[PDB]
Amino acid sequence: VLQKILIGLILGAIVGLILGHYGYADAVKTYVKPFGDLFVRLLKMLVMPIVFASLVVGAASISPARLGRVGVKIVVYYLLTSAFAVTLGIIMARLFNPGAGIHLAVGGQQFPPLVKILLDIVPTNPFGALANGQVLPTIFFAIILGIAITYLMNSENEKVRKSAETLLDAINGLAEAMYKIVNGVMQYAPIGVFALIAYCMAEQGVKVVGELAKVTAAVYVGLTLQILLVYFVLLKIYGIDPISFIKKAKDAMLTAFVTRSSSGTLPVTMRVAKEMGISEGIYSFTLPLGATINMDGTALYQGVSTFFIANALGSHLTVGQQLTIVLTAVLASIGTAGVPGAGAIMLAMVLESVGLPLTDPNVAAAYAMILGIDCILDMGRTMVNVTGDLTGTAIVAKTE
Amino acid sequence: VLQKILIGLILGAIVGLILGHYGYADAVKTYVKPFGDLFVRLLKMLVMPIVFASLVVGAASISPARLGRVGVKIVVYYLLTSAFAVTLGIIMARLFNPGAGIHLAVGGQQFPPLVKILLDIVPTNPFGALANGQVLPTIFFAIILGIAITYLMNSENEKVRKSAETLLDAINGLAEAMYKIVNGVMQYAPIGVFALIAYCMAEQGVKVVGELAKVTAAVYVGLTLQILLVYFVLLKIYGIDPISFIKKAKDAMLTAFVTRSSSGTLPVTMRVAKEMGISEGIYSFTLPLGATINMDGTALYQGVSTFFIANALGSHLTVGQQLTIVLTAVLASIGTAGVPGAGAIMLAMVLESVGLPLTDPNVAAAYAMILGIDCILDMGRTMVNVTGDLTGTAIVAKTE
Amino acid sequence: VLQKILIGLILGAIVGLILGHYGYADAVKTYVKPFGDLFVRLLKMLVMPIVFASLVVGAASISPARLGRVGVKIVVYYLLTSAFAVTLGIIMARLFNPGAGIHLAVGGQQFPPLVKILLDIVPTNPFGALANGQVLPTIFFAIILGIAITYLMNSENEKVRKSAETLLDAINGLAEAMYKIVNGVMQYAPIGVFALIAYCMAEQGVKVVGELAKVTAAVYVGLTLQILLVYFVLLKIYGIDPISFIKKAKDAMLTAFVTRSSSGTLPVTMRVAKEMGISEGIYSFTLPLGATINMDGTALYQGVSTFFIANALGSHLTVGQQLTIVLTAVLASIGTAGVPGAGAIMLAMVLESVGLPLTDPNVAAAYAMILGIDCILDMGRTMVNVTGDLTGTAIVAKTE
Ligand SMILES: N[C@@H](CC(=O)O)C(=O)O
Ligand SMILES: N[C@@H](CC(=O)O)C(=O)O
Ligand SMILES: N[C@@H](CC(=O)O)C(=O)O
Ligand code: NA
Ligand code: NA
Ligand code: NA
Ligand code: NA
Ligand code: NA
Ligand code: NA
Repeated sequence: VLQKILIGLILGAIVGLILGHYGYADAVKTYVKPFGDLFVRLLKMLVMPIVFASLVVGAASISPARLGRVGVKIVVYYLLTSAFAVTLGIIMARLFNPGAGIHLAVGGQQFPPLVKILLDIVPTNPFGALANGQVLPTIFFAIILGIAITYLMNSENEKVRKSAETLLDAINGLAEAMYKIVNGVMQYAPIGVFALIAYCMAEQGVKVVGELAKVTAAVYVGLTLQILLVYFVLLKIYGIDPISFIKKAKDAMLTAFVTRSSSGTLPVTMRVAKEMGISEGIYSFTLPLGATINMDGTALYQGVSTFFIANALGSHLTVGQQLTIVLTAVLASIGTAGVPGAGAIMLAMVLESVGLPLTDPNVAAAYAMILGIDCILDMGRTMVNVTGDLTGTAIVAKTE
Repeated sequence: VLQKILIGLILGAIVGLILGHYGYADAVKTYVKPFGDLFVRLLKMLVMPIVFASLVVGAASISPARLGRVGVKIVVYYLLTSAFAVTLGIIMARLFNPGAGIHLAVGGQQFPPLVKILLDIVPTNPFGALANGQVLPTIFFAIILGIAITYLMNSENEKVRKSAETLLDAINGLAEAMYKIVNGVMQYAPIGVFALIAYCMAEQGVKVVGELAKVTAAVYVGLTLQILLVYFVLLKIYGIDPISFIKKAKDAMLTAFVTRSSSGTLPVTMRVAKEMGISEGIYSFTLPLGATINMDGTALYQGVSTFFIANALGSHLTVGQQLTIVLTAVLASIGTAGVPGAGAIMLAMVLESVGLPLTDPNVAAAYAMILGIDCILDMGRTMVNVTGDLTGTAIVAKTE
Repeated sequence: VLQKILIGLILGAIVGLILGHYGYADAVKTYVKPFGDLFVRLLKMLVMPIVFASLVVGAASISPARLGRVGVKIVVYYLLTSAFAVTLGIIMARLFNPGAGIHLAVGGQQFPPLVKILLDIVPTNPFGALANGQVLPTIFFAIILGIAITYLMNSENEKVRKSAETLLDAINGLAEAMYKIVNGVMQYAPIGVFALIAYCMAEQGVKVVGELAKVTAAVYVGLTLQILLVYFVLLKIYGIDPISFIKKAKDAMLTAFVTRSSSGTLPVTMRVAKEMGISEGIYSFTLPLGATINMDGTALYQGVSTFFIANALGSHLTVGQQLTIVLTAVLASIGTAGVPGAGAIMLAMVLESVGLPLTDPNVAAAYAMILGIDCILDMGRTMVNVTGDLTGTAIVAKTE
């Protein structure tokens, strides 16, 4: 009966698109949107406990072989599927030509060392990192905690074996409880989906016209091809049924699509991975990493929009400019956060790499138009972002 | 032997009232007051762990019937006992006439959407909400966690039943430990009560004179009538012996009276509810909620002081304005936090409701005079605030 | 094979001292130093969980006798060994005369009630204190929690005994797991030691010359005499073989020396105390306390530098001023935090005690010179600070 999410999604996208066409976006923002916001509030509630607990228990696996190999593989999957998404976005923005009318405007006025990021992946107080919603530091600590718990259960002493067993059970009992709540809040998901889709359709409905229609088309048709030409093809190569994969991932896909936060849909994403029969050692490490590392819809978006500005500015991006886009957009997609709208902010990075700084007021003009339709683009962008998460999660799972 | 709190309270209110009448409030603030502050520090120490643990364990009950019915009942009790307390304060401030001398002054210069409060009751990181002292968000998460733990203990699998039992046991052992510390710090309570009663008596002793004596009298007599005509009567109606109820609640009453923080006296309040034989499913959820939601002494205070200001300005508050006072003071008593002094700040809200803004310097004169005696009033105010918590807690407990 | 820390330390101090003598301190700060920083990041990661868990489990001991006696003894040991370290620094700074050349400079421009510290040792939300890295408040709460758990295990009811045993096991399983991680990160310690020692050798290598060489010499020779004439002698008096004690504490000593943070080396310090056969009731409470309370190398440093400044200004510190130096530097060493550089900051306190404020630009000249060589001093300073922790920890352990 949970397929009523589509019922809540489809006709919900209509009632908002109607009211917004009569100056009722304020009525949606005052009555309808709070319900969909509450849905996101409930989803964010479960992220930190379900990620920490499942990954401590998920570290009940061969630490050198399993964790090391699933890591060094999924990072190569993530890097390859993101480098292919930005090239596909380039190809889309090359077949298409979103920037046609050179529209100048005035008053745009837009706008972290690597060692300072890597050294912060290792926390200095996991109680704070858990209390501050830092997923990568708590992934690191929970990996080390579960491995230490496993080493405790293999000693000759029974007291330390009994204590480690008592700790790991309570942590698993927490994880199981968090998954049951995921099912509970996913039962309310059709209402929250209906509300969040009435908004962003009553607000950013009529805006998408002209050259904005081309860039939205170029992204979405490239996003579907990313699902088909990459995920579907690579799933069949490793012998994973694509139709059944999508039939299960409908929940996490649409939840990411409507919420636009890959970190907010991670509880649903983790539960779907449990539903398809994936080892906890796999999805509890692969998915929270890919939530902030694997952004395929972002790199495609970023590769399309980076042509739209230059195409609307007359700038001719040579093959070298396209390759620097491919490289820089991958790096920007890694840094892009699992929160709604972040990809538009880090899109500046690839714009700077091609000698198109946001300082130029003419560049800031087109940038303001993209942020005016980001809500639409971000929905499908996050969906493919999480779809690639579950794809490589299942691929590396069935690789072991 | 713990009744020496009264011994520490009574003669402690004298030694401060004596020393304060000879310019020794600095000696109390430098030597005596730190002991009562440490008492509050120990009480605040236990609030977050004892509330989270006891309510997770308290969620080992029929979730639809028990929790739903105890909720929809205690919220109506809270709304009715607060709406009666503000009317009783109005009746007191009408029998009395605190504002007689129109005293003008110079240099007063005094001085959250509902959806932003309701949507904030649902946390987004329970690790942080526990680390930030947010009782309403941790109440919500602990309800859902215990229900999920109960649903885990009813599955056919033994592993998830063992893990859920392991988790719920450690949480209960934490709650039990917190209650034992409550008894330990309650043994030191007579000293902290003696110290906190030397202060506010050495500081705010002779201050209460004239119109200040009238408004303080009208408040306390309404608070006693609220205790007698409401709590005692409704206790007897539901077959609860009032005298034995007071014999149980003596600890939480004097602690709330002395501490003035309903959230700081909540550990003592929770222990008293256990001692009088209440199930955790009832009191462990009702009390922390009512600590911040149910404030009857606040609504009575606010209903009395809002008359004193208008009476000291000559403005005639019509019967319609008196009804808006009843409504707004209830809302302000709901929003008032369980920390000392919040009710005087939330009095501004009902003052705005009657067209008496704090911007007007004549309004700021009487407002600053009320804040100059708030300490004394706040003591009895918090006492009735927690008394109404324990009253309805026992009523709805014996209703099941 | 872990003795390769010395291999990483010794020749590591050379490769930095070489590269730093050719303008390659930036190459060390950009490539070498991040490795030693990561080592400190991993060490800080374990401090809060291993201290809370081990001390809750360590509270499984006779609370009045054991904890009370180990406390009232180790606080007297700490006060005596710190009062002797500052006198030894005075004797060193009197045998030596670091301040010889009165060097005036321009542009120095340098630069908490006791009740507010004591009352802050008692937390008001242990979830926050754990999430904020506050070791003294979590020490207090963990003492009270473990004692309450012990009182729970001695009741006639079996349910509360089972829950308390379930809680204490999971906490012990956490402590054991943290100790296993301490061994894991201590295996990486030789690399982090090699990186942190190449730094402050490439940075502060040639700097120590002249009066800087004299004050640094006076500090270290007093630190060694503090180790020999105090620790070694008092160990032998209480029947502890000094050579075997060093063979155990070699890890914590070199880690403290290299990290300069007594709180960052506390996990290694706690593990060494376990390896040398100390009950958790003693060391797990004594060590985290002494980490921030017992700093003998700090008081010696402060006693030496306070002479160097006055000697570089010509002011004659009388015997009475020398006694106030002893007292205030002990207080400054008590208040000094377990983070690198705090002792130089707390040196201002004893400088104010002798009428030598940092406001005087001539005082700020010598002060800036001491802060220009504080890094090396701090290395040996922290080493003796933690050495005195483990010394008295073992003494009071074998006293029970
Ligand atoms: N919505 C994306 C971020 C973005 O595309 O800006 C995510 O949460 O992963
Ligand atoms: N002292 C009250 C608040 C107030 O009266 O301002 C309470 O904590 O409930
Ligand atoms: N490094 C010392 C502080 C100092 O000497 O400044 C410590 O952490 O204990
Ligand atoms: Na993602
Ligand atoms: Na990303
Ligand atoms: Na309130
Ligand atoms: Na209350
Ligand atoms: Na100190
Ligand atoms: Na120390």
